[PDB]
Amino acid sequence: RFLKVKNWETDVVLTDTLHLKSTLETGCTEHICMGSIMLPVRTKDQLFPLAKEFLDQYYSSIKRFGSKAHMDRLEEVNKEIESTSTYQLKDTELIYGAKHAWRNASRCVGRIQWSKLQVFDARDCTTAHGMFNYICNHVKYATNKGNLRSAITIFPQRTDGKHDFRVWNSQLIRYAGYKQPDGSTLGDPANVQFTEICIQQGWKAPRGRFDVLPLLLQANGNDPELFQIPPELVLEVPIRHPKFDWFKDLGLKWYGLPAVSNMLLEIGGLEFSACPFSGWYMGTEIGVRDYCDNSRYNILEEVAKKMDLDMRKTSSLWKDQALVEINIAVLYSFQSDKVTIVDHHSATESFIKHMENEYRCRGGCPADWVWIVPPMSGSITPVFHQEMLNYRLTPSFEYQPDPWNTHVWKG
Amino acid sequence: RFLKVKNWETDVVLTDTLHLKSTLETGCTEHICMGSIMLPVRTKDQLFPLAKEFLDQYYSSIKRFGSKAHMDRLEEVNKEIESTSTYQLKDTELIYGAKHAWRNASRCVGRIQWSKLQVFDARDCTTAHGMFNYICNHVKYATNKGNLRSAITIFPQRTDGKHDFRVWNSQLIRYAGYKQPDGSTLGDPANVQFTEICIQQGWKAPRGRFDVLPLLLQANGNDPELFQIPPELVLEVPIRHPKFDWFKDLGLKWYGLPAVSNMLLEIGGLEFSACPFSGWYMGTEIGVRDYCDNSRYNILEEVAKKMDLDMRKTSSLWKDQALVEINIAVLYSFQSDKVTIVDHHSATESFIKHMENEYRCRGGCPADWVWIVPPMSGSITPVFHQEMLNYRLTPSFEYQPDPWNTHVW
Ligand code: HEM
Ligand code: HEM
Ligand SMILES: Cc1cc(N)nc(C[C@@H]2CNC[C@@H]2OCCNC[C@H](F)c2cccc(F)c2)c1
Ligand SMILES: Cc1cc(N)nc(C[C@@H]2CNC[C@@H]2OCCNC[C@H](F)c2cccc(F)c2)c1
Ligand SMILES: C[C@H](O)[C@H](O)[C@H]1CNc2nc(N)[nH]c(=O)c2N1
Ligand SMILES: C[C@H](O)[C@H](O)[C@H]1CNc2nc(N)[nH]c(=O)c2N1
Ligand SMILES: [Zn+2]
Repeated sequence: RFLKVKNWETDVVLTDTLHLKSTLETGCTEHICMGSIMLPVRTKDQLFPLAKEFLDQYYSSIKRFGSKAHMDRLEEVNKEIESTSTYQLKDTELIYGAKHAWRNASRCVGRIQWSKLQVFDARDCTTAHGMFNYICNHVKYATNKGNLRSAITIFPQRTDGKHDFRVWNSQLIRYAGYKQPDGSTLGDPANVQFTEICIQQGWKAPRGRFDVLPLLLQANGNDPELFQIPPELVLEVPIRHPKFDWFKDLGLKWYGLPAVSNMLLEIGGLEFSACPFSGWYMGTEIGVRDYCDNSRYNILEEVAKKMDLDMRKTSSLWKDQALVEINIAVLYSFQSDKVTIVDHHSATESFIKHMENEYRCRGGCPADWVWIVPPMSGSITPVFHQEMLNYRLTPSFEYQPDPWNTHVWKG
Repeated sequence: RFLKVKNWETDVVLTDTLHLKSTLETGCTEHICMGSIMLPVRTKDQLFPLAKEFLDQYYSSIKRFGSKAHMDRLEEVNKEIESTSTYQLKDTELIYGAKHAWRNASRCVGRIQWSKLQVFDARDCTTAHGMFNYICNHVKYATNKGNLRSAITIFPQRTDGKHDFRVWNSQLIRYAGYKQPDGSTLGDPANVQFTEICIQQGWKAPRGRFDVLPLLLQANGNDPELFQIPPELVLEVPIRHPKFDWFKDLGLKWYGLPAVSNMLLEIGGLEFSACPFSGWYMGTEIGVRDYCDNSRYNILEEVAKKMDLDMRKTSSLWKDQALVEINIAVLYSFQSDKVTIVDHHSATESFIKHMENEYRCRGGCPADWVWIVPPMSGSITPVFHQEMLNYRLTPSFEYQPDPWNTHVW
């Protein structure tokens, strides 16, 4: 079965055969589409098929499919599963798996970079202190003094689901948020609940607008532990504007390293519940979402006041004017400090080229249009005009619920 | 089977039950989502269930479900289908049907308006000249000297499908497009093909940049014929900027009346293949899409240059800057000439209100996020943060392929 996608700007038509390798469900049925819904313990029985499917993919990719090395590895895994109920990935397999999970991540606009990913194998980690050290090294390697390098650090897999490794932080680097008694928030309203957990865990909060949060790390199903990332490891960029000199006096800054730490990595049926990963920012992430979302730093009004825009009617497009200036500022600031960043025009153009390459060499590229299209200037980016098929390949990254809702506190 | 939608900005969660009445298929499966794909006669016994499903929802709406008068109409329609192979809607049923097709239109951000729709019943029409008359009357009514009113004009229903009424134009009012010896395109590059079909049929093109196209109208499955809309019925707006004096020098204008004319209206299993409808513009349609799309008028480069912005690197956001100014100019010009227009902020805020009314009054509101989120400044509009469920309810508007592909002459 063949599915076609058209680009409405170019009239380029692509053929997808890769969707035929899709296993998991989308959330959609032929009666309902859930494309804009954000969120639409395994047996040996379910595990060997999954291991086999993975090892089969790995071995075809190295062109060893059917080899003796191939057949011996199947049998080896087969026997490990029957005897220990699970199995361990070889290093080569883990690397290929982590890369492919990124490749398969349909909400990620940055995937042209997928084959360049530094994998750190932290499967020998046993404690939170060990996790802390591993994550420091990741941040230092990835930051590279502003010349950012993609990386992922992989902690031990789920066993009985009672001994999970987890990073409680949703990103390794983020700013505290403090709900004030007057109902206003200080710092990042997205992080209020987590900040409150940190405090109750004994964090001494500075109570400023940009306090870097402490890591909260769970090893082996244990209660999580607080660690402060060394400040000298946390690269930050004060935000200023090339034309407007009052921009700097808004007091804004952001961290250079976007590092997702709450996702679950699945390779060959195995589940890595702690697999923090990082690349670099696309500017709209900070300038549109982090700064201008109403429920985030929400700076639109203050920027527009300073700009003396006509604010009495939405139809002056004052919000849109201030939005563009803030985004110019973010890109200018990162560039001036030599911290890696990509603008949304460049990133989407690169994604379209990646997407076409993948169709030619792989028979497809699952993509989620809802997330790929930047949150400003959508239709002046080529991804707006590009039809996409969204489906699920493994290896994969999955959202998992925040651990404070699930953790069995040991005390 | 009962589904929740969350707004991530506000935390308001709504429960959808309306989807369990959905009938048509989406294109999505459990394995593949086609949410971003633009494009994902009836026999006697196909038509009766369709009529019944409609008449049931109609009688329920006027709170006479299961009433003597309900059962009597179901009977009358049954008799009429068995004997005539189709049936005729009562005026009341047609009006309700059309308002509901709009209400069910999951791609449409302006549905807060769905109940205020003037329906022109053109089912007595029989020639193309008649179609032209009807359409000028629609154009003049809806335009209302710039105080726009929503309207639809419904021509006769499909029969054996060898006698369709069709408006060949995709919209009642649009601009011609011609390829040049130089190789670029003059006017709207999206209408090049249609403009060639008009000249083929005898239109003498002014051969300018903003030439209102003629109507090509098809009555009763006949070869289509050409008519010019009276120039004085086409309200156009010169585009200027409130601060950039040079903007007017681009020589840009756009028409005030957006009027879609290639859709198929399906009510109670009957198919109205010529049903032009019109409301009023959200500014982004013109300013973002019509003017800035690369394969449309594609004017970004020229505006950016007149603004003296840094066009050397994508990261200066020159495109983004120019885009906003173009959209300020559309909105300002329409407002100055007192022609109804809505900005994307106000439109999307009204739609959130509409969603909330529909969830509580009707149990849901089908909505296609990919179309509903404006093509600029997406996440500063409230619809970006609103989860939506997309499903197909009937009565409905459905896209039709361009008829020059169908028709034989
Ligand atoms: C190297 C530069 C990269 C860029 C510019 C980039 C860009 C992005 C952006 C803009 C998003 C949407 C983010 C959001 O809106 O919250 C995203 C999502 C995502 N990316 Fe990337 N990405 C990069 C690297 C990576 C890496 C290194 C990985 C994994 C190894 C990754 C995996 C993911 C996943 C799993 C998502 C979905 C996240 C979620 O569901 O919350 N990306 N990417
Ligand atoms: C009253 C002012 C109205 C506003 C502001 C409005 C707004 C819009 C917008 C922005 C779109 C997306 C159009 C595009 O991107 O091409 C749209 C689509 C649509 N609307 Fe409306 N609308 C209005 C009136 C109407 C009326 C009166 C009807 C039917 C009687 C209607 C039915 C539809 C349908 C069927 C679509 C999808 C069309 C397609 O598939 O091309 N709308 N609406
Ligand atoms: C509910 C829910 C589900 C889901 N899958 N995900 C979320 C995180 C949201 C997505 N939108 C904001 C926030 O996630 C913010 C973090 N995203 C950073 C991005 F993925 C990125 C960029 C560059 C490099 C890199 F490694 C990573 C929430
Ligand atoms: C391939 C295809 C499928 C489909 N359903 N539709 C199309 C028309 C495209 C969609 N997007 C731009 C263009 O259609 C432009 C016409 N849109 C006008 C809009 F619906 C509107 C606004 C305000 C009032 C009103 F009555 C109508 C093409
Ligand atoms: C409801 C909707 O799915 C939600 O707001 C999505 C829309 N698109 C997005 N796109 C990206 N990249 N990141 C997001 O958080 C979201 N949020
Ligand atoms: C491929 C994608 O579906 C296509 O470009 C859509 C995206 N969203 C849209 N949204 C609206 N309102 N109108 C459109 O024409 C489109 N085009
Ligand atoms: Zn879908």
